[PDB]
Amino acid sequence: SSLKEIEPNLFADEDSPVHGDILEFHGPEGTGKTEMLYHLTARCILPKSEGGLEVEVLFIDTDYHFDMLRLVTILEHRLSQSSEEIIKYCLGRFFLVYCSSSTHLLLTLYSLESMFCSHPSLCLLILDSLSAFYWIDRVNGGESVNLQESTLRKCSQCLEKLVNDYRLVLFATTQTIMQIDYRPYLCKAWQQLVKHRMFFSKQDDSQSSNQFSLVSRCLKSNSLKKHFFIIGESGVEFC
DNA sequence: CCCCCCCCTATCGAATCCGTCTAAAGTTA
Ligand SMILES: Nc1ncnc2c1ncn2[C@@H]1O[C@H](COP(=O)(O)OP(=O)(O)OP(=O)(O)O)[C@@H](O)[C@H]1O
Ligand SMILES: [Mg+2]
Repeated sequence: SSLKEIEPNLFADEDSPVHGDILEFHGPEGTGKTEMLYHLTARCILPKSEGGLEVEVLFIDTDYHFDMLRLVTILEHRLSQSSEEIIKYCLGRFFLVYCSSSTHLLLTLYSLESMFCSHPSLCLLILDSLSAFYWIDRVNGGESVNLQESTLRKCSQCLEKLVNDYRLVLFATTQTIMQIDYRPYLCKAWQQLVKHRMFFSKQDDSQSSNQFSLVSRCLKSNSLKKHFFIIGESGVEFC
């Protein structure tokens, strides 16, 4: 479970067997966060023979924007030899969970622990749009700051406990609402829990309609990394 | 920190010539 093999391109020099890492994605609409997650799942789900890793992955769906036809098309167009049996065998490992509210999210977080401890093979976790319910619970609590964000703080505590308990690697998805620009609006604790930021940007022109820019910083070094990549029907490819 | 629009005005400035018609009246050995 070394970070050099996971993504040597985005992660320049952070290679070590990870005891736990938190990654989050930030970007406006239609930039490619979901496509990047699809590429990561494709590279993490295939058999070891076809450049895969053969390790478990769990996907929490909150935006309700997960598309399975796109995922199966990406997996079919990624590998070399394609068949129904092998694709079924590969997709027998993907895990998907649905949520509807912050309280329901916390209940699902707590409930997952049974299967989670029953499976030591689980090593990678995916969460998307943890700020989907930001406005709802910000308005429910009124002016009382403590009244709002409280369930989100409890959820962050539970996630941190799990990830530092059973050595997970986590990728998160955020949203751009207000205003290298960045204006945080979540709880302070989860802001501290982050390790790197993946700022997502998109170029307007049709020539660069497939090329996008990524900026990453390290909390302990404040070093900037730039990356250009091209999207495709077969998945995501780099420059 | 959040999300959407407004409106007409005012006159100026002169040029360029053509084309002819109609005859009448005798005088002094
Ligand atoms: N087959 C394809 N070939 C090339 N580009 C594609 C293909 N399918 C989708 N795309 C591109 O992928 C881009 C990313 O779309 P997507 O909805 O996954 O973005 P996202 O930023 O992850 O999502 P969101 O806007 O919901 O935050 C789209 O702008 C689209 O142009
Ligand atoms: Mg998306």
